[PDB]
Amino acid sequence: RREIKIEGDLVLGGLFPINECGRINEDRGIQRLEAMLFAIDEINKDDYLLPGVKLGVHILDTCSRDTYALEQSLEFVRASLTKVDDGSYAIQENIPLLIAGVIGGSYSSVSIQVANLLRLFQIPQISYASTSAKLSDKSRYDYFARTVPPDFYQAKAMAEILRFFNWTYVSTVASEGDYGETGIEAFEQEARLRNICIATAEKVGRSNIRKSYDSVIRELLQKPNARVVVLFMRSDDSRELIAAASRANASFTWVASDGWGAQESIIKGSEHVAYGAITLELASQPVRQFDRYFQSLNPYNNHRNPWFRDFWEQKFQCSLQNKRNHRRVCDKHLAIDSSNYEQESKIMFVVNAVYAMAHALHKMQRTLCPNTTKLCDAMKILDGKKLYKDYLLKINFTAPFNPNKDADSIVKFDTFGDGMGRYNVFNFQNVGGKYSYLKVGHWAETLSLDVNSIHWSRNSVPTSQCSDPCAPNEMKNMQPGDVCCWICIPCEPYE
Amino acid sequence: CSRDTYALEQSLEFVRASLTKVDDGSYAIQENIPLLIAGVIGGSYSSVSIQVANLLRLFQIPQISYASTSAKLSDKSRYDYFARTVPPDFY
Ligand SMILES: *[C@@H]1O[C@H](CO)[C@@H](O[C@@H]2O[C@H](CO)[C@@H](O)[C@H](O)[C@H]2NC(C)=O)[C@H](O)[C@H]1NC(C)=O
Repeated sequence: RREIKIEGDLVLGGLFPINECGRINEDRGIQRLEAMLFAIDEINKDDYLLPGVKLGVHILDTCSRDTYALEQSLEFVRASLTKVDDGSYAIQENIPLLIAGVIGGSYSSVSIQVANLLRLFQIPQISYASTSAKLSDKSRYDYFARTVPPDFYQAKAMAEILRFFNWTYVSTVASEGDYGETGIEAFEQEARLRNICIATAEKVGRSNIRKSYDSVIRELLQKPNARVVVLFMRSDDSRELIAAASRANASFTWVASDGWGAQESIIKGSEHVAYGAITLELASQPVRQFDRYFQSLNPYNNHRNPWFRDFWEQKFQCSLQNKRNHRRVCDKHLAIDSSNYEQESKIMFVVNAVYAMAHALHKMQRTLCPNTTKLCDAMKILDGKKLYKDYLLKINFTAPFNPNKDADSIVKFDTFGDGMGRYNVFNFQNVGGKYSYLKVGHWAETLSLDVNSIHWSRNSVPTSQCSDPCAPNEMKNMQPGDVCCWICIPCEPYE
Repeated sequence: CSRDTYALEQSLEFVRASLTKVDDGSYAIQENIPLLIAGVIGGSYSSVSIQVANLLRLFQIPQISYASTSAKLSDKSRYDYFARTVPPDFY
């Protein structure tokens, strides 16, 4: 098992989808991990926020799998269990560092398992990308918080997106799991609220053979009238479904979600099959300081990561001197600046999370041990319950880069420990052949799309809507075998 | 102690064996090695049974109550590995 363990006065837990158990995640995982460690270094180098407290880290692979993430969550937990616990001469083995607070994120299912295992140890947990509405509940997940808004706000944004184009008749597909099911249920409720019908609902499983996805594709083609499919999937399932839909001679205008996000590697090599896609993302503002820090990184100056070598040899497809015969050997001048490095949108969220935790600790330090800037007897024992309930949940500090224009500088949690609901909408339009996303609008509660800048798939507004609003006042509506939508029959003038 | 927190600590005492094997002394590290529990009989007060069931769910260790009649434990979602020879409370 590969880990990161940097010791200090206090240590934060690190949960990321570094691997996909499979292959290394290139954007979601490693950029977020580097950002977290960068913020940790900034904390351990500054002088106004925990100056005398050196903040360490313990970061572990999740593989986007419940059982595996649970095993490294148990690795986090071992520290509190070993406290009550001998040896003939000296028994060290591994010394599990006492985690002050776990910055645990990635998908919703992993975060829910981590919250379940950490609630029993009253260890605070801050997420950065998990957005399931289930985690808003405090009955089972009281000690869970996150700087991202819950799922049902995103579902409401999706329903508004649908009703802006009058897409009354749409299909939808979600990933079989807690996140996909919960979010798609919320979005379907919003759709029935806005009188926006649905065609089909399909589930593919968090991990499945390439038999479910093509069946879902055939189901989506079983209703040609519905040119719009609402996709609410996790990132890996989105990748698999896009690959499957490209396998068949098919295309659509995919209404995507946060799991799709502004991700490029998900659609890698498959621009056409998802060209008119509409994707929502939790709006943010990237950090230039992290940009320069991350670009300054090299495998020679980065021994802090067990994966950075494999990350480099995957992203650039060139092997180091380890083998030198698989594909190629990296030149000595390889870099990141001009290369295809678009830092993930959800980086600053990650960073904010850590700082929130840091500030909480700072406030707790200013309360438990205000006489000195030390981890004295009052503070050397972590009061996770009190830390979470009195410092974490109530944290009101300006954004780390309020010098940059940010009306939403205040990181203010709701009563349930969630962030502001403020989203960006993207379409995968063409710019230069190797085209990418760019912002087509923003949303707080009222849409701000721009139809002109959409540049749709079939060079035209998708008319995924079914026949017409039947207007029974002049022609009544009937559903012979078409339960979804209606067909009009001109009512008699004498009836 | 008919308490959630104290029974939770002894539940940890149950649990602080699984993480031991996966975890190197100078000569030996063995004072009182806890044993992995094939199955836990834990019951009486409902809150205690719920907390112990939450802890055991993460370890697929079956837990059988003997008196906790709470219908909340009837929920097999978060109390999957739970069982009880006592009927639920709605009766
Ligand atoms: C969605 O449907 C509504 C009405 O059902 C459209 O609203 C009208 O559209 C006509 C042209 O089709 C305009 O002349 C009117 O100004 C609109 N009136 C009202 C009260 O809305 C709406 O345009 C449709 N949205 C899109 C993108 O086509």
